[PDB]
Amino acid sequence: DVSGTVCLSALPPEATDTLNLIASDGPFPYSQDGVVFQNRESVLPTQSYGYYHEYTVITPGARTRGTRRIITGEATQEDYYTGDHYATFSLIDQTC
Amino acid sequence: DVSGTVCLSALPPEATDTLNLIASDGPFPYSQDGVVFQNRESVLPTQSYGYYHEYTVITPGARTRGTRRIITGEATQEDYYTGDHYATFSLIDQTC
Repeated sequence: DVSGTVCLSALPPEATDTLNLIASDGPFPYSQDGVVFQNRESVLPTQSYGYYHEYTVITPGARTRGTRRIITGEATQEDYYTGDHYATFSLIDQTC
Repeated sequence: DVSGTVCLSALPPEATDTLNLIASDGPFPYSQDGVVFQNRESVLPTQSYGYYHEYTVITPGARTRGTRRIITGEATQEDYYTGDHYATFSLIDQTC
């Protein structure tokens, strides 16, 4: 289940950076940006393989790619945020 | 992010000195000159560890290394100036 909706203004600033890159189709910072997200634990609605893609939300100060990501679906504005390495997800509302 | 591009002629003259030292591979005035810049805060573009190196830009009259630095990237002509101790950066244009 999606844990609720979250305003874009409420997320770390880097979430806005990632969304802008998704909009332009990069170029992206990490080679893993844009890979298919398999939704193995069925946290997000069940879809055919390939429906979902994942992108890094940079965490300043981290030594790795970290745990923050944006998962996109095929619907318009269907963008989900996870700050906990896919445990929980929120749908992003870009109007607030 | 990078703030914009600045002509070398518009920076303190000590920046010109540091670039000249970088071109000749020293010798450098400070032992910290040439160490890897980790870009821990992700202000500059994400790159592999060792892509960036830091060099002192002398501040006239200072007893310490001060706050001015040039950060080199591995790409041709990729050099960044900071006058505020890595808070903000501008790309150096050596052609003007």
